Amino acid sequence: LKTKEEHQKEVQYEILQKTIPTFEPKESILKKLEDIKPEQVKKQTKLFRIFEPRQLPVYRANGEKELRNRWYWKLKRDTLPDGDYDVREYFLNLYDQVLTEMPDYLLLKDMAVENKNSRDAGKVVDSETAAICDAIFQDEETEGVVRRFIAEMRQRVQADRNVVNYPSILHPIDHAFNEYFLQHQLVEPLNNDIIFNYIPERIRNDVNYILNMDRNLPSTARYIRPNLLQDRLNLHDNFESLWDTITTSNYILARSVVPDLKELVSTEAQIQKMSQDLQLEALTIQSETQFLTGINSQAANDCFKTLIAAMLSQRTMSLDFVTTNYMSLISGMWLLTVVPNDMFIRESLVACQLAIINTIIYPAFGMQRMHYRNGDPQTPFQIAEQQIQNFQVANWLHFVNNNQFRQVVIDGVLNQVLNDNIRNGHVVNQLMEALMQLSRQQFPTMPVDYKRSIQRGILLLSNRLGQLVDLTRLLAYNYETLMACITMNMQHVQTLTTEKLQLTSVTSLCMLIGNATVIPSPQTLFHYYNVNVNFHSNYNERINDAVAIITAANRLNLYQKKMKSIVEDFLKRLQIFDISRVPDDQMYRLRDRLRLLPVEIRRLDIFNLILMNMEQIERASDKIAQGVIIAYRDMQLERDEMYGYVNIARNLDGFQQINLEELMRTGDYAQITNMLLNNQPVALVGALPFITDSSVISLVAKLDATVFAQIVKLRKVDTLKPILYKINSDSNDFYLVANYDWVPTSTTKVYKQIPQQFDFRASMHMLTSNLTFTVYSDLLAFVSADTVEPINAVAFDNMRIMNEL
Amino acid sequence: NSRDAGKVVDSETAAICDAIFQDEETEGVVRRFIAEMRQRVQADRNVVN
Amino acid sequence: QFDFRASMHMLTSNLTFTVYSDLLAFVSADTVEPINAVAFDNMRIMNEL
Repeated sequence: LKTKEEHQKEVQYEILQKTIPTFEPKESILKKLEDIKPEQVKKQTKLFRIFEPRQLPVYRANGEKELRNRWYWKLKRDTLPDGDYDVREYFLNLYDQVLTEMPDYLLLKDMAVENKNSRDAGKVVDSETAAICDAIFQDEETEGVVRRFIAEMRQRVQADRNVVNYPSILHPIDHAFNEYFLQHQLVEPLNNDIIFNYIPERIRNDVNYILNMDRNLPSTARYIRPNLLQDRLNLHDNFESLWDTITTSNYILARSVVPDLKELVSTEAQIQKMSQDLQLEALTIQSETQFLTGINSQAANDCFKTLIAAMLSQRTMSLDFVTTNYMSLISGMWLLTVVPNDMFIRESLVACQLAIINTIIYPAFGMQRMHYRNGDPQTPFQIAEQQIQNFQVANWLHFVNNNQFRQVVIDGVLNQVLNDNIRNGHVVNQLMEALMQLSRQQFPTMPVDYKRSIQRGILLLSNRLGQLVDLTRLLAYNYETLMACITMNMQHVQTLTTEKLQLTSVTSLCMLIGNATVIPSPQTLFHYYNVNVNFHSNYNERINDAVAIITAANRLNLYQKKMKSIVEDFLKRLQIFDISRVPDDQMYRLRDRLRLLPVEIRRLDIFNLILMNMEQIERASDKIAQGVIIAYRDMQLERDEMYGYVNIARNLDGFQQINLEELMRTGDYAQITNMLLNNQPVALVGALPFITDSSVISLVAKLDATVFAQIVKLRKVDTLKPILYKINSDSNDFYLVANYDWVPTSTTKVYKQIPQQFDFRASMHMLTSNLTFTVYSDLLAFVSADTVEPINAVAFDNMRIMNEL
Repeated sequence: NSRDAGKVVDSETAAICDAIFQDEETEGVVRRFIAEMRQRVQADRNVVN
Repeated sequence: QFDFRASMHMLTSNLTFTVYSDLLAFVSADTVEPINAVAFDNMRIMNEL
């Protein structure tokens, strides 16, 4: 029947597991935490430039080409898209690019090309900075006050005060961009008082671990501080499936750190003695050879690691036992008096507390069997704490009812700490007195054969007093000295899946321990710290990057952008989750809580520096124009200095504006067809391309007004391309404008701008940075740590742990 | 064809949304109504519309 | 007739369930040692010699 009950059991446990985002090989997560690199230091090799100077031909008032050319600020890489939604999506891809290009520290001495025109030794700050300077000197059009200056300009390096300034030639948009990487550094000075503070206070004030600093740090040593603040997304109150991963992933790491026991009692001498005191053959017992199956040397090290690592990461822990086997139930009395009661799941704490009372305690004192109802607020150790009439047993039942974790805030973080009576090991001196008097009780109805074997199974634990006080002084010290290096917050809720603890193998710990104390090694204790800081600083550097995109997509008015794709990329870079098992209920709570957080200070001043200049980069591009204006009347072409005769628009004043972005979303073409079927003046607003046709006969034939009929025939607006007349001297058929008596006119014109000229006095400035840094990555490679000899290891009081020697 | 990338509830519902949008005789009031057709997800109480 | 703006409806339901077909696969029961098996009166059954 067991193949039918188990394949029905294992098909319901699979439905729950497909909503938990942990990995199905459990021990695979340990590689995924120990490989998280802290950060990347980024030194910029070259300056950040958007604009560049160029030469463009300049024409006269009438169409004659002039010899002297002028320097304009036309930008490089003018690959701007088409349409106002595709333009505002391009600037998000610029802001997402600058955040990875942004340096933490920017030195300036290693980026300096010499100025080949200076009288003395002159140096400029980039290769492009020297490239503009030699183009201005040899060109004769510049004033002599500019030509004498670029030879007389000179840097000032000071190696004593560790500063240096260098000249530059930059656009004002790049000047505001390069200053922000240069004024707001990330590096902070480092000395021996910071490494002595980066170590935790509970290990620095410990007696066993001696900590000395044996390396000299220079005066110019900098470091980057880890961002360790608590979780602004409270992932433990309503995310009942996303917290089970973080609790599992912090439990597998803490099993690889806690040391394994050494020098145990020999397992062939204990079982051969334990089988003599119980006398299992003479009883009426079905499981004769099954009482002593779990006593092992490989299963005592498991319940020492399971009991600590499910206590450092607040992981629930069920019980697995057989209520027939009373020896695995007496060793369940020690588990409850030490491990706090809120750790176990309630249905497995009640099922263990009921089996202890209804088999061992209440048959001893001669009371009735405890009728217990499962829908009760009182655990069975709280009901029999009053109905029992002893004092040794009614005082042990009062401690096990009232041991939990007492929350306290040490050095910034909250951590669940045990009470003072368990860390002292003194409680087992009370459990010995509650278990010795229960061994003298006559079991007034039990058969004499079964009573005499449950009185000698008790005296196998009451006679082990000196080496069981010496256990819980060590079990509460390994947890206490590993809790010091916990950077994340130690919150406590009930998880969904539980790590099963077997009470058969807790029996293998209480009577196989010896007088050999083990403490965590200082190289182990400094590695469990550096994994926890590298994961907690990575958890706060993805929240700040997922908020700064979700917010910046909402300021730019980007509809049809799936915000769920950003949360899946936030959960992916947190290297312990997978995405294919997260429920869709908790992906819309994670988007609800990520919008309410404020954006980080250094990721906001970059976005405010783009949104202020988003219209200056869009208008300065070629191959794009910000709308066409139809007039349906004659208007003369104004003359320009870089296009000759041109139809440009300086403002959309007086004319009714129709947004071509909104006209594409809705599809309502009832107005713009009615404006075009009649002859009514209108102004289309958008980001359109254009064709630049210099033909004079293309103006007499009036080819400008014929391109708008495609809007009426077919409902698409993407195929709009107005013409832009550029009548120069180089355009043939120019003799009509010169010789004949007529002014050039066009029905429509186009909205466009003229690029900013090159002024020398506003394009140069001096950039001031430092001379030499040294950025160190890890800090606990300077502290050289050694432990004391393990025999002389002392607890929080100076009496030593494991004092049976 | 919506203002933002929404989700209608059936494949037959989206088939008679595209059949009226791509006609040449559908008036602009109905063609403006299909663009304003998206879903609303609430995560406090787990309901969608 | 078919009018588009008056024939739509805003259908609603939950986001996520997780249904379970067998409930007694979650609990796991065992029995107290059969010498100490207790009848409706609190003395045991089969106690005599």
